[PDB]
Amino acid sequence: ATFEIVNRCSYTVWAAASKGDAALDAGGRQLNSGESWTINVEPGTNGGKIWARTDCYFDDSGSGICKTGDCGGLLRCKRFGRPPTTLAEFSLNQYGKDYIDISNIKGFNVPMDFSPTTRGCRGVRCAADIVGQCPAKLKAPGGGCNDACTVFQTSEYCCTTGKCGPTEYSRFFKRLCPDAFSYVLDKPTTVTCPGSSNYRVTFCPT
Repeated sequence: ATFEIVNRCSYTVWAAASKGDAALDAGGRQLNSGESWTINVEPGTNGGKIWARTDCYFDDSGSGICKTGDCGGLLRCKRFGRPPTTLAEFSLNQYGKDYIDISNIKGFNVPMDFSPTTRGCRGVRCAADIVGQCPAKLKAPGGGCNDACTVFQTSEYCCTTGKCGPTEYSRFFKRLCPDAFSYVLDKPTTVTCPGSSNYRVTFCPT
């Protein structure tokens, strides 16, 4: 499957793509404002994520640091990134269907649209100014708006027992972005697309 990753933000982002134990495609790249990066993701990929990283410094070897979404100091991510990260999540060719969503479970850094470029399903977006409106206790110094599990590490926020409810913090994310997951047991906002669809992820869609 083809994903085109487009940076419409006015600032540089460093896109990342991983399935947690391996890179997808090259795993990461710098995107200046307006640049597009096209990746190929193997059919059958389960548990893939794409995200943006901000305020990164990398040396010639591709080693460095980012203020949001750092994936162990690497330009080319093999593992998932450090919160806060708005996430585009997908599982492809799962019994004939692809499943896509946007999640705020690991916080929010950059607004995002995640849409098919082929026919037969809808896209999803979270484009509100979550960073500007972020509750004081969830604001990340480096930038972004952390989820409450990251900040407080309680069973209730992290849904450790598999039983948890919405919280004042989850409802903040949900009010601003209803079509994104706000906590682990949120009513699913997953979209079902035809198997082998192609997609575009746009940072700063609006």
